[PDB]
Amino acid sequence: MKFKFNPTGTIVKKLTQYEIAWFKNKHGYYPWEIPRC
Repeated sequence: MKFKFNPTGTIVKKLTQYEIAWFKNKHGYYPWEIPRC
């Protein structure tokens, strides 16, 4: 699912708030402003 009006829009956004952490430990970013090696 990938809608903006649907109700899942909020949930998917919240559930991700915790998933992003996993990636945050790999780099510590979120947006496209991620560095490189």
